[PDB]
Amino acid sequence: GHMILLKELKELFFLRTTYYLKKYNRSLPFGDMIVDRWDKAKLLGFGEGTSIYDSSIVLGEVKVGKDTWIGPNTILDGSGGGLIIGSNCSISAGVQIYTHDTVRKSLSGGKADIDKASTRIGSDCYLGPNTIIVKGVKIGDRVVVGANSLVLKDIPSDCKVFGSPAVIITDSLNYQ
Amino acid sequence: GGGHMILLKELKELFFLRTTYYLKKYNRSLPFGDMIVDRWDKAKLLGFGEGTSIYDSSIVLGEVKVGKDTWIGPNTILDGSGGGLIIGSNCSISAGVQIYTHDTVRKSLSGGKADIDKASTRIGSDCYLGPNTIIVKGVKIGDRVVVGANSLVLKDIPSDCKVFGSPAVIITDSLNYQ
Amino acid sequence: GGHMILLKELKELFFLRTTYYLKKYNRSLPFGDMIVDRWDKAKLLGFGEGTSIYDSSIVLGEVKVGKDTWIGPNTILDGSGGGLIIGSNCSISAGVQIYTHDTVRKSLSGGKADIDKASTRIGSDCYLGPNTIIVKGVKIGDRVVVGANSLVLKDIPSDCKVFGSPAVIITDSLNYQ
Repeated sequence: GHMILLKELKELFFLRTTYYLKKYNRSLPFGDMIVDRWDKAKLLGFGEGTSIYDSSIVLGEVKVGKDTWIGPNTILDGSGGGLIIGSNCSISAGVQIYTHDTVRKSLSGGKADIDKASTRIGSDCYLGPNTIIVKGVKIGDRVVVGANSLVLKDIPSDCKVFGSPAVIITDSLNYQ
Repeated sequence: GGGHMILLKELKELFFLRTTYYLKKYNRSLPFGDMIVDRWDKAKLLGFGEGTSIYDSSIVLGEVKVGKDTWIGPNTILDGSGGGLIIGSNCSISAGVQIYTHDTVRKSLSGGKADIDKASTRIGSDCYLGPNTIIVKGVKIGDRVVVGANSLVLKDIPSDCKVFGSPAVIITDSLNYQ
Repeated sequence: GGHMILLKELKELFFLRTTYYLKKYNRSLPFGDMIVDRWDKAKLLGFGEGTSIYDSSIVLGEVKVGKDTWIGPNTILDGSGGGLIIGSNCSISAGVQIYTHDTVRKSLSGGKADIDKASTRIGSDCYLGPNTIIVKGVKIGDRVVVGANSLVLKDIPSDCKVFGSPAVIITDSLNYQ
């Protein structure tokens, strides 16, 4: 009856895929056709209108505002002092936001502690695909962070940044 | 009674048995979803061409056409929601590759007031997109193109080119690879 | 019918397991990672004691991992092209992809060329930051820092810190030890 569960799961996958294509014009991972993104967000205590894919990892204390879109394959790590994210943010596919790292733990052969620092992002921000935000970063409001960036330092409001490591390119007023 | 306890136990047993089978038959260990979902059958169900495969972990939005013998890797995004995405035959769409026809920059930056911006995207045949390549909306990639890993492609790429970088630049031709 | 009942039970189990992880483990994980235990998975794959690996990781072919190594989510450990060896006390961050093959020629030749392969090795006490990509044939010594978003195309000696796409030696890693 593990053969039975497997067959029932393959059937359900087929049926959910068919449903999703016909009704929502998309095909998702199996996990994402069980989990509703808005119900998941609500269960995690996020603000109304916020949505989060099944494939996201949310660690520790994470607060998120209203109407924020948390994409697939994301990491929201508030384990090292908490992570706060505002309203109307785009947290694109693959974005990873941290409040700790294990560099010293590893390099020390297992001896050093994990290093921790809180991180914060304002409202009306766009974090592009595969952006990495390290511990301790404060991102102000209305910020654009381009795809593939690595943010190592605070970003003031109304800035657009880009690069690994990210640098301020211009202001974001043209997008507003 | 105790229904979800029984379901959890059977899921754990199934995971152990599927992992065992995949190790023995296919010398790999995959996410649980990828040991339920068959990559070729999934491609079939999405109407992709013969020989095409796609992992469970992929997201396919809107109108996406894919040719024959194309490999769509894990953790990928094939977003055809903003006027369609077309991909040719014999392409490597590596793990982590994200291909877009829309973005939500202005929508966010305007505090939720601006529309989503959209533009169709197209990729030819015999192309390699390396791990974690990001292709933005409006981009047209010709045939026989190499995009190196970690690239961000902001503009059209002619056939027979090799590109690299964030943003990506043409560094040479791809003839060495053909 | 029977599939609608399975769906409802899966939704219930998702809610229950999420509550469990939030309240006991202070986290919310993908559904797949709330079925598979990371240490038991690592044990099933033959990895050293103390090692863990997320459900979302793909492990291909022959792969050896030492003790107390953390293999993150959304990772690729590809030992299909002559094997991959990883030491002990390593952090293999989220998104890291480690290869021993590629399919560039196969695609660019229209499906005619063979897959190219080369073994890869990483020492002990190493850190690979988020989204690092390691290509085939690479050897990384002990006590190396690879910064986030790096692409590693060549061997890295012990006690180095590297960064970039492609990655270059920036300094030594002694300060982290």
